[PDB]
Amino acid sequence: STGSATTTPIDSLDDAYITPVQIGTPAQTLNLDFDTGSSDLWVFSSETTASEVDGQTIYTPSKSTTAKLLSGATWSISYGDGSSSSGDVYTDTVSVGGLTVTGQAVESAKKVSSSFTEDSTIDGLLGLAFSTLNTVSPTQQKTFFDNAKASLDSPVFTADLGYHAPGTYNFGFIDTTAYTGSITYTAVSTKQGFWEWTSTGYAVGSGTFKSTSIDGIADTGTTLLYLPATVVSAYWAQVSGAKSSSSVGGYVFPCSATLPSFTFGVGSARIVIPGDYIDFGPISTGSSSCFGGIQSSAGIGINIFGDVALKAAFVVFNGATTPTLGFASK
Repeated sequence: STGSATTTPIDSLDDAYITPVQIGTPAQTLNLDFDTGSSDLWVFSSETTASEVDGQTIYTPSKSTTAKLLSGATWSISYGDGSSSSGDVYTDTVSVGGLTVTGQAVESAKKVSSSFTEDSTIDGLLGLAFSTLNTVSPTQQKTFFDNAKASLDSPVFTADLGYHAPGTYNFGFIDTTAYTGSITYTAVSTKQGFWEWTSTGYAVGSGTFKSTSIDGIADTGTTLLYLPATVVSAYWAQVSGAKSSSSVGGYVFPCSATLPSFTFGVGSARIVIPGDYIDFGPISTGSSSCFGGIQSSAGIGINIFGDVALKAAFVVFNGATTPTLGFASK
């Protein structure tokens, strides 16, 4: 089996992407944030504290003939941006782009933090990291990908995120028309539960590539590219007027500046992030100061290849016995 679904930016900055997911019988379609940096599938629901629901589409398990309450099970998650949610747990039929998993754990939010409430466009998350990170208690549950794996033509899914445009999540096959040149594959460590790998280095604009190991995770659920302070300083030093602002919380630059590209290494191959991808617009409405898309990971505790990086590539998440990541230009 396979599935193919279009993923769409939630706003003009590509702050996140949403993908339609069918839940229950008859189907209830919710727009979920596919997140390769977490492993919970959770949704706004009929159980969510009413005062914490503001425009989102909710899952109503009582209207689904296939919903089953997982007795006594609870979940609670915190994300790196300080967001959180929690609730109880159903299993139900879940389909993504034609691919159906029966008995998928669908985590129903009883509580969500304000950042989720205030974002009307995201109806929940669908985690695609390794199931070891799943927060259901007393017994951890499997991700959509884990459940689907054995049925898939090939045990893989791919992320093809768009720059200010829709893109695609495919399950079970590699679309050889979706990228240029070849895919370079690189080893993954699953020890922390993430799609963790080691980039082979970086370049700034037309500068010579610096060969250096950069451990990090491929995380579709993080907007920006977070890298060591040395690397990030080297990048912004090439942008006239750029500075790190503690007030704003990162590197800012004059909105009129020309941004250089940023290159990261995958084995002997290279992915080039165009300068335009690194512009996240005015720091506040009407400002001539713009917020940078490459920021320091210092304080996060891990480097994160988020959407700014991944949208410059066709990315294979290879879930074979020994997992790997593949990257191609496009």
